[PDB]
Amino acid sequence: MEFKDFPLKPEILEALHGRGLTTPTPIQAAALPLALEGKDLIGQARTGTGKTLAFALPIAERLAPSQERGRKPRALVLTPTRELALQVASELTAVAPHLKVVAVYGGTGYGKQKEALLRGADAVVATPGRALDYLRQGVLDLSRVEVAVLDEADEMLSMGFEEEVEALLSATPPSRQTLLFSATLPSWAKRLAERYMKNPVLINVIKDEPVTYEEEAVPAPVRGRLEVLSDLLYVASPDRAMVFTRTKAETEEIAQGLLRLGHPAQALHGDLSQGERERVLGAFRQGEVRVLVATDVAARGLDIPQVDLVVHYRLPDRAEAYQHRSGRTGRAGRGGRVVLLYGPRERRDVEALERAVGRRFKRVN
Ligand SMILES: Nc1ncnc2c1ncn2[C@@H]1O[C@H](COP(=O)(O)O)[C@@H](O)[C@H]1O
Ligand code: NA
Ligand code: NA
Repeated sequence: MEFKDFPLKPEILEALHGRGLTTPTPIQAAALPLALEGKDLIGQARTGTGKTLAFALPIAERLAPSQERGRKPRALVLTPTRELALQVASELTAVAPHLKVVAVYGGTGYGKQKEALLRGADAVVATPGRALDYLRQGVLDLSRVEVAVLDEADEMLSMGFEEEVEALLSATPPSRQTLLFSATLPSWAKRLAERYMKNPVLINVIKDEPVTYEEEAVPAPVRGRLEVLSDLLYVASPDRAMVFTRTKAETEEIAQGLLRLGHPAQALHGDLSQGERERVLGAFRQGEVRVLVATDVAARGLDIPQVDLVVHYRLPDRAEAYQHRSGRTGRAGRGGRVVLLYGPRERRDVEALERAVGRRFKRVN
């Protein structure tokens, strides 16, 4: 079905078509029928899936225009970062020209956002900390919210916003539509689905997502590869990074090496107990650990957070392994980056990978 085939108001369709948007992405095609009818859903998606429009369109269609001075918002979208709040606010503004969208975030003054809220708003796109400040001030009123969106729930959890998110949702009416989007579903997300949502349908598009990350094949010697990795990590300065290697022993050697060189790194391998694995992934999610060095076996699962950089320390054996590793990159609206380290010997190994993947990697020449 094209967008014109969905039940959308004439102005909304015209806005889509003006931007050359005609055909829903998979998450949009699956979510729209439920979302347009005000039902709750969990959208398990990563990068470049079009999840923003999957909630912006229902907000646009469900909310009628209002010119009431000082009006309270009827939609709340919560995002983990200022960067994402700005991108989402921008998209919602273009999808719904009839709604006043207000972006709310910290790092700046309180004055301009306060004035905008007081003037009247239809939708608020906010980081949870600043939204909560305005709520307690009495500036942001959420009693008329009809749609609440949690965009990247697992990352809000990682930024320490869990209690803020729950407070904000509790300030909205219980008849609200709730839409939750997240790459992973940790315990806190499942608690939300249970206590803050109404039997949401889960739609998981992980297996049908476009490649959004930058890929670079980097020639690197076997000897002293650790220093090469460490310098790359300092230069790139990712908030979270995952480094893949072949064996358990390697994950230990590398994690310990990176720790010695100043990186908060930990090994993730198959011989850890569930306690050990839970603590590692928990520390990773929380930011206490920022580099995870893992084997392919240990990284299988839904409990692994998205990262900003994936490094292939050894080459993957197969295209399947390459994609499983590399798909972990990209969070918070950013496409992320993948680096394949390869030695003097492995040129054809890389070419075979490219052939199998059906995609050429950028050569650092
Ligand atoms: N139906 C669509 N057709 C083509 N591109 C889209 C569509 N929906 C969203 N996009 C774009 O896909 C990118 C990824 O969106 P998101 O996954 O929401 O960050 C953004 O640049 C969107 O503008
Ligand atoms: Na239509
Ligand atoms: Na992607």
